[PDB]
Amino acid sequence: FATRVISAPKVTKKVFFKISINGEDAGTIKFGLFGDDVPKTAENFRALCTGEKGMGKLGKPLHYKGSPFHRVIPNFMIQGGDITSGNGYGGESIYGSKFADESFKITHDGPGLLSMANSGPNTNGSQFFITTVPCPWLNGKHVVFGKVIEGMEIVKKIESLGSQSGTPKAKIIIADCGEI
Repeated sequence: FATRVISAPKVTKKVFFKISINGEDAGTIKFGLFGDDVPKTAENFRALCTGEKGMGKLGKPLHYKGSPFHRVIPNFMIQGGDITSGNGYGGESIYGSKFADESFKITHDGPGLLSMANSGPNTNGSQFFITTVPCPWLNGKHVVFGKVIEGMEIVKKIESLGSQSGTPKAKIIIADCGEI
């Protein structure tokens, strides 16, 4: 017996980041994941939040805890999730290697969307970005899989610490993370 009329992917799992900036607590971002529509991508992100898969194949934890927001661009997006080298050139999915683009059905229509960073077709790992504006030119190239449901103010604060090139002007860390 259906009862809702939703104009968006349904949120099926909720996760969070606790953010530190230059070593100080900056608040919590909460995310809703679109697990009915992109389950493999949603499940990857969820498991990296909890750390429950333990160690990956590259000698590093399959866990977002401690990873930085390494590229931060005002009026575009903020990007993080390098859990291997922790500097923006690495990352690892829970599936053992990069994984395929699951679906491009969900587009970059607005700010606050969670989407996979990549290095071309079918190269999803752990790195992600959060949009701060509509990014339609990224449609068909990046898999959207969730959205900010609380703490968009924190995303905007992070965004304000970036630069046009993306080099951050502060050290922004996922100090803790998990599933709600």
